[PDB]
Formats: sequence, C-alpha cells, structure tokens
Amino acid sequence: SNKFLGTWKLVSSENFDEYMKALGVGLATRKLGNLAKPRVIISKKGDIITIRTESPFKNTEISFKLGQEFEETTADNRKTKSTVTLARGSLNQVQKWNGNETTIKRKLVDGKMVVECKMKDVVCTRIYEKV
Ligand SMILES: CCCCCCCC/C=C\CCCCCCCC(=O)O
Repeated sequence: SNKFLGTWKLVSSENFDEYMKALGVGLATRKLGNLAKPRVIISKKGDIITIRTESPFKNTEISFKLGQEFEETTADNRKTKSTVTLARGSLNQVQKWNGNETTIKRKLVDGKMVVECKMKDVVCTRIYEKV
C-alpha cells in the first residue's frame, strides 16, 4: 500500500539481540546490530516496491512485487526465498532458507510502524517513527 511509503527512523527496539542470536548471528555483527538506529525508506515505482535500510554499518535494499516470490540477501549474508503479502493493513514478510523460516510483520499504529520479527520461539518488536 502506501501508509508505508516514506522515511522511517528506529525509535524503540525489543529482544533484537535474541532475534539475531536465534538467526545464528555471531557476537561481532550483534554488537553492531544492537548499537544501530537504522533508517528505512519504503518507496513505490510502478508495481515494484523498495525497502531500504541504511545505517553507518551496513545497507540493504529489496525490490519486490506483492505476491511474487523473490531472492533476497539479508543483512546477515543469508540467501533467502521471500514473499511479501498484504493482509488487513500489515505487510507480512516470509523468508525461507534451508528448512528454516522467519516472519516480519509491518503494521501501522498511531502513525507509527511496528515491526514484529518472529523466528521460532522468538519475537522482537522494533518501533519506527515517520521521517
Ligand atoms: C536492521 C538491519 C541493520 C543492522 C546492521 C547490523 C547487521 C544486522 C544483523 C542481523 C540483521 C537481521 C535483519 C533485521 C530485520 C529488521 C528489519 C527492520 O528493522 O526494518
């Protein structure tokens, strides 16, 4: 949709250390992971949507079509088979690799974006503010 379109800045994070931990990320990447206030820039050109995560430490851009499947390289070097769906105001995301699987849900709450990350027995909640 749109409500997503714009520039968002990280404001609050919760249980991210364990989300990473649970992803298999090692100490190094984690100290950095924890210490960052990323900026996300969702943009739409035609039917291709872009999600861009910027931080001093690392960048990440992804271009998808809702419904269609795509190959995404994570910020942690993983090579994933992701799908992005629109279900009742939230942009759910599915990442599959090997036999593992993680989900990222982006919902709009009081002009805030609430990012919910689940990885088997683990949820982390990162809040973002617009602009
Ligand atoms: C939040 C990505 C930028 C962090 C840089 C440090 C390297 C990240 C290590 C593991 C990242 C796991 C993927 C994070 C998903 C969060 C998505 C979002 O917050 O919009």
